[PDB]
Amino acid sequence: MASLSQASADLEATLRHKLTVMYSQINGASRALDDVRNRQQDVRMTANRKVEQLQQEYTEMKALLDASETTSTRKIKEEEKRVNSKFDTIYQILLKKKSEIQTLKEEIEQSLTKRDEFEFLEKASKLRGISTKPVYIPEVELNHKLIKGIHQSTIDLKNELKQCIGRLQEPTSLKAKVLETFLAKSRPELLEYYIKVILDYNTAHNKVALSECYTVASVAEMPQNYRPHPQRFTYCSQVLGLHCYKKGIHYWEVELQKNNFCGVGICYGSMNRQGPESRLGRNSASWCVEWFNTKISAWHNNVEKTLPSTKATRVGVLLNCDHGFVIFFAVADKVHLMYKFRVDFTEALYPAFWVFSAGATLSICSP
Amino acid sequence: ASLSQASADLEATLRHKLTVMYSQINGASRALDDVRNRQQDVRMTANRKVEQLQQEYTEMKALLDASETTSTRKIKEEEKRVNSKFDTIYQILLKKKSEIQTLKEEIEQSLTKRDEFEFLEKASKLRGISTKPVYIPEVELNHKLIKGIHQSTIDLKNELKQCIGRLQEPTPLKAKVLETFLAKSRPELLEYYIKVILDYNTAHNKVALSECYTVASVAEMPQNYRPHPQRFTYCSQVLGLHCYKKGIHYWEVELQKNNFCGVGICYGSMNRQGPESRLGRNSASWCVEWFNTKISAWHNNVEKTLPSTKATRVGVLLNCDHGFVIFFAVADKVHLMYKFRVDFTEALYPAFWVFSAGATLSICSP
Repeated sequence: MASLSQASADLEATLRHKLTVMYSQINGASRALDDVRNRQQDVRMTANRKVEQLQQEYTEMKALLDASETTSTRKIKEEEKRVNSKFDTIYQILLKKKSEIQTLKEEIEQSLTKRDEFEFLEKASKLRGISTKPVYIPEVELNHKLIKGIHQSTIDLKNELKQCIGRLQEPTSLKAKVLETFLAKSRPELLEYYIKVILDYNTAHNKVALSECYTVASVAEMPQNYRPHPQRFTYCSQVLGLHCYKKGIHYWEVELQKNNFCGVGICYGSMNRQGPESRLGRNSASWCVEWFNTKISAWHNNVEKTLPSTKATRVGVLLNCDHGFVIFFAVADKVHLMYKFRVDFTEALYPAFWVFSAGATLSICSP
Repeated sequence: ASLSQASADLEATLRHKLTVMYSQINGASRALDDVRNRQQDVRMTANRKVEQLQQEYTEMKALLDASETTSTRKIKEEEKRVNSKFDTIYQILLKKKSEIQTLKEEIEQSLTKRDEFEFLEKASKLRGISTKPVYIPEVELNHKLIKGIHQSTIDLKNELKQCIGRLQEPTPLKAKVLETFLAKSRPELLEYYIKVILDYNTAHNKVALSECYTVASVAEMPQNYRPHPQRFTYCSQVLGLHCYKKGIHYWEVELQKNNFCGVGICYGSMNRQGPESRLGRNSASWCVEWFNTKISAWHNNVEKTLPSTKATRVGVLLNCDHGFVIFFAVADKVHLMYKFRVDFTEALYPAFWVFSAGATLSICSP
């Protein structure tokens, strides 16, 4: 209700005020980007420290077996040396008795040579009395019971160890023509335009649980208590994708377990996140398909198209920003058709997801 | 009363013994081989039972290499789980950055043309835009799981320690030289040492032999060795393996429970049977003897009742070159028990007697 230079100034002044805050927002993000990569290294070392902590503990056990291994071996070589040393003795005992009898042999063999003599009789009359006797070796048996007992205890230790290792591990003219082409395509042709959808933790409602590198959304039993945020849903149990699309062709698949109270779709970034109006299908900025008591319905702007119920529980969604259509498919083996929308879109679209029945779960597919 | 017939009656029965002695000697030669073969027989049985354990321990070593990698995989999975979520959240933050970077440039572009009237119009829509700062959610590493693996691995170490214990616990001028030798010290006497070996042929049925045949002791039951001419039948005696007729010799004997036992020397000719075989009671045996802890030197049924002594190691010295045998008492120093001055007729074997159920004679090898 005024002038030029003052309006130019009233703009310019409050305009750069936001620019100066955006610097500190962006540098506030840049710090958080660094904190994450630092925190990855922080964990990477904590892994190695707990691994090296086990590499010690296993080497302690490995050395304990090297003790017992030598300790049982010593025992066997002692029993070996005991017996083999007795043979080294008995060999010497026999050896003496041999050369003893070898002498009396030669004493007789020498005396026989001179049978010229009369005193052949005299020199051998004393030799009549000598009478040698044969050698003998006593009972030298190796202790089998002791050596079989060690082996048996060592066999027992192997199957005692096996027991305890288990106890560790066990516990329009062009536009319409292109639509028809895409409507008739097969699963491999649709998968050429794939993009890995990522869930956004900013967007997820308090009772929506996110997991598996933020690719699995499900119903929470308790409120998860995320931070308050403008982009977070306050009324309805909803969550959005990370990336939005205004140019090109896109496709993604979603697996829906316990298909009872859940829904998949697309949404403009402008859609309000708060109040009952934020609910998907009930405004001008959201197109989706939805299950309610296992009855399939396509929704947009408070309008219900009650569809035929289907077997499949993998929903493939295709989007064409170049021409202007979004298509919903049912996938079990083949590609069945659920519904389509013919729209020239105003702005970029984020993928959109809803889940309500305590059990339902939406998962991004990457085949 | 004839020559050639006596020469023949000798010659005939003489070579009969010679021909038997061949078969005796070849009968020994076989036994010499049997022993050395039986040593090898045991030596392989040792290695086979050792190699049998070397397998069994390596089986256990590999079992730990499995669990070691199996628990490590589990930790690296929990690492990758968390680090992959950061790789996501980095991309989530990255989008929110460039999102706000755009609206910055949209505003920075619009400021340049403040010449225009439509500076107001083109930035009136830009008034409403309001960016908000980033946030990182709770990404905490599962400590309970990693401490639990470590605790079970600590438990396995002390479970193993338990069972390694269960392996090992259940298996539990003549006159002038005499005087010189009489005055010698223990190191000088030990220069003429010879390791005495007991002879199993000689030992009486109630005399037990052990420790590579160097320890004689009283048997409780009759040991029932083979019958042999050289074995004692009456008295509890045993002799040495080697006999000595030339040179100087020495040996030490430890006598536990010195009550009814005795040490000495003996000629090979001594008869082993009957009461006469007893050591000290004939012309072929010299010895020292304990009877009710009273020391006596004996030879040919003659007693010299000596002074009782403290020591229980008897050192015996023999001099075949000159002709004397000496008995010493040894505890720390070398005390003298008795001597014999004899020009010996033939070679001497060391000789030993034990009778009190408990007494034990052991050869010392310092």
